[PDB]
Amino acid sequence: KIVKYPDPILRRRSEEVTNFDDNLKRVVRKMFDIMYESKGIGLSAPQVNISKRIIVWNALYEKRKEENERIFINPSIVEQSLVKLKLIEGCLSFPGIEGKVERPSIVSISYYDINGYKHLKILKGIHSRIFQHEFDHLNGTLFIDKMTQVDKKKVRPKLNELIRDYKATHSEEPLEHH
Ligand SMILES: [Co+2]
Repeated sequence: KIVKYPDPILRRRSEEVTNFDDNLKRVVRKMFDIMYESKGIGLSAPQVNISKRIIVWNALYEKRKEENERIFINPSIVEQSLVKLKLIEGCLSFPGIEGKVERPSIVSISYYDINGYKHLKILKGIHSRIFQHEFDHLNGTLFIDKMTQVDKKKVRPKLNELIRDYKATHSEEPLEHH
């Protein structure tokens, strides 16, 4: 189940994986599932209601494919370029909400694979973009924290819209409208 703003889980600090077993492969499996089915480019584990530090993505989910899939367990950003850029970013937790965000172009990361083994890699361009989006998710950061002042405003209606919907959870009482 794909979660949405402002579930308060999206704001909790995700925990390190410790057991790199089969269970995990399935959790990761189901993670990709939701992703492909929700027309989304990346996805992190809190985004499907799991407070664990997992990130996955696909540059070309237009045509879902093996090993075109990228997986990162317990990531860490160890250096970032000084060169920044703003691109339009979206989020499967904010449907129909889009804005420009400023992030470093390139990132030096460390992470652990599905099996437990550490890895050092340099991500640039799209991969860099998707990485920092999903990584923010693991620390309780949402891209509306980093959004420009202009786009943050230009999108308040929508954001507020989403808070309504969500309040229709403990809404068996009519004091929450539509
Ligand atoms: Co997101």
